[PDB]
Amino acid sequence: MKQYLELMQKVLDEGTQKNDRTGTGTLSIFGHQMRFNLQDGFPLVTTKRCHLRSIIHELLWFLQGDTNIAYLHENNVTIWDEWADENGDLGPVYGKQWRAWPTPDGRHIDQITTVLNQLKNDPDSRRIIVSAWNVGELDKMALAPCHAFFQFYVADGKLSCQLYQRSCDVFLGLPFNIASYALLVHMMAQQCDLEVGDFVWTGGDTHLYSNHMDQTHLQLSREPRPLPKLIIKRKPESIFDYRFEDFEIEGYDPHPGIKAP
Amino acid sequence: MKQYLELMQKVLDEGTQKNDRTGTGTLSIFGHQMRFNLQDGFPLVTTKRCHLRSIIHELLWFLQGDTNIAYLHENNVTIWDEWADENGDLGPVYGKQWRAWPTPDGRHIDQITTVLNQLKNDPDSRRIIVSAWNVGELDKMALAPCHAFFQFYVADGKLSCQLYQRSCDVFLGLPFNIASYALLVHMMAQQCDLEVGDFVWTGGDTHLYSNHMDQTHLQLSREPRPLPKLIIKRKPESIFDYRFEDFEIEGYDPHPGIKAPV
Ligand SMILES: *SCCNC(=O)[C@H]1CCCN1S(=O)(=O)c1ccc(C)cc1
Ligand SMILES: *SCCNC(=O)[C@H]1CCCN1S(=O)(=O)c1ccc(C)cc1
Repeated sequence: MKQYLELMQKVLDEGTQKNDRTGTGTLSIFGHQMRFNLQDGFPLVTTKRCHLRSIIHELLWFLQGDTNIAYLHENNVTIWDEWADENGDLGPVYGKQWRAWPTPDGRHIDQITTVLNQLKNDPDSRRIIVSAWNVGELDKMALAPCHAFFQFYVADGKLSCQLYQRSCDVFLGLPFNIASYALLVHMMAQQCDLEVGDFVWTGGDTHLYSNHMDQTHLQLSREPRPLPKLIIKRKPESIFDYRFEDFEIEGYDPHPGIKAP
Repeated sequence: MKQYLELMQKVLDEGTQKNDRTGTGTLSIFGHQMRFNLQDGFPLVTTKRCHLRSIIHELLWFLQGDTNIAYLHENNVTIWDEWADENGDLGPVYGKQWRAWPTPDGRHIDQITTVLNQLKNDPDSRRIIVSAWNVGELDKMALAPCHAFFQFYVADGKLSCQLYQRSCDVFLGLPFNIASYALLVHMMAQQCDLEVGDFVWTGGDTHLYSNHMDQTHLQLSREPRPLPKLIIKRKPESIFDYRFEDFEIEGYDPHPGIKAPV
């Protein structure tokens, strides 16, 4: 995608060399922002084939508030496998915070249900937010949230969303995360009877891993193609009732996928 | 400042006309990002006179974990007065969250002490963050946080900081908030023996209130002056021991103050 390809190139040209906790190096920058007008097409990177299948199952798993990978396993999604414990648990990562943020008095807060009621009853609210950054539960998580907080906004019947991504693997994670949130916006817009607006992506520590440089050079020699179009084939009863077969991507014509370690 | 006037101009050229929570109309954009290299100068708006006095007191108060206006009111800082209850309490706003975020198991997390230790011992960490966005306590606060979350970053011996401001009053709030965080970056950097890098500002709902329009256009007819320079006179034993008198601004030569209703 043009903005994506400019970000890759910016890391290459201005990133500084760092070490990470794994001893693998990176090139990184701090602070970046991109905007995707979702009416221009679904923002799925076309300079490498990206499979939506795992993206879609993970989003639906998040919305059910499940943090055990059994559901992912039933549908052959393995992106979370290395962080799960012997029981398949991740601790209270994304899903748990989205649907049942734990309060000190034993109660839970459903942030998605709050956001839907804010979109439907108070769309101009300036606090239509979902945070996964539960400071009190970071030590229990298998991984601290990378797509840490997001905010919705309504203008002229269009639903926009901005994501603050505190840590971004530009090659591997970013195309996946852009798609995931673009999808959620389409689903929310549909449940609130709104049109789709912008997906604003803001990065904190934004990097390219050292072992992703050949792959990055390959990707930057390719030209982007027109974006595909998302089709939701069935409008369910609520935001918690989507199924994998409700989504279709049309006109997706990417270059061959690029594998990365 | 250049970045600040460019944002005002973007809100006027692109913003959507809507209404705030109390009706008071707004022009708003969604999503913005700007950067201030702190080595170029302390980012205190010059196109209207801004008083650093109150910004300093507020930050020293936040850093103590205080949420009662008494310290502010004694020092003639009245910006939080309208939100305070009859006992001067604001609820567990900013400072409480920063210094003692309450966990489910009964612990409290001191996010400022954590970030200081992560800057001294693991400066390349990708989670050197402070969040005031405590979902479980938002409705106990007098106001939900507007400068909601911030992250630090270290490169080439310089400390940078990015703030996510979910709701931004561009004319009244923003000049204050930029100066507040640039001061925090300076304090933290001093404490970790680092040099200052960039303050990165990101906005969510970024608006101009309709009754600030003539003031905004007035300000937009002026040229930004050279940035003032911040002199910290002492190196306290910790980030929690700074005093009002440790801070001096030099070379501040602003255009006239422009009053406006909150
Ligand atoms: S800061 C990145 C840390 N890793 C993650 O959070 C992983 C765990 C599985 C989901 N995410 S991801 O960054 O969205 C991702 C998705 C797909 C691949 C191939 C890698 C990483
Ligand atoms: S989203 C803005 C909501 N209002 C506030 O949080 C106020 C209360 C006092 C501090 N803040 S402020 O926006 O930083 C501010 C500071 C100074 C003035 C003159 C107005 C507002």
